[PDB]
Amino acid sequence: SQQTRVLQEKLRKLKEAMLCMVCCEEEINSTFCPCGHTVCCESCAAQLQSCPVCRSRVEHVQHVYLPTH
Amino acid sequence: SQQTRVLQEKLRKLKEAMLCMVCCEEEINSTFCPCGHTVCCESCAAQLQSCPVCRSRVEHVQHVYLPTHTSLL
Ligand SMILES: C[C@H](CS(N)(=O)=O)c1ccccc1
Ligand SMILES: [Zn+2]
Ligand SMILES: [Zn+2]
Ligand SMILES: [Zn+2]
Ligand SMILES: [Zn+2]
Repeated sequence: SQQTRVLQEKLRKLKEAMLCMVCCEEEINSTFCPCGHTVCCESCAAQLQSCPVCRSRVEHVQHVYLPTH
Repeated sequence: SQQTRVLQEKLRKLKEAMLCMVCCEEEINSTFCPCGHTVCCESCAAQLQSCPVCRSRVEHVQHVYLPTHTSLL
């Protein structure tokens, strides 16, 4: 029904929001510290000096284990 | 249809996986360091000396800003 289409759209947008903002292919599993932006996969995060969201210096990258993984 | 019910169930399980594993009421927004388990809201994370998944000692809690986050706004 049209309701099935609405739910498919919500599921798709939620799943897309869990993907890396840089490569768009891998799941987000890394946090820039200390700002806390958790927007990249480990490969894209490893190469950044500053947070791509807030420009704060990245002191280190913390790997995150999320239940949604 | 039956597929509407299947999709509602998938959506519910995905939304539940984003809720704190301790209180079940607030969104996950905190990481236990150094283990990395990201399973609690900031209120439950502040009260745990050991990670509830792996029992590693919590040295500190890192707040996480996730693109999936939602609010009353
Ligand atoms: C305990 C889980 C959360 S999870 N999968 O550990 O992150 C849960 C929370 C709220 C309702 C149902 C189930
Ligand atoms: Zn990436
Ligand atoms: Zn940042
Ligand atoms: Zn909680
Ligand atoms: Zn842990």
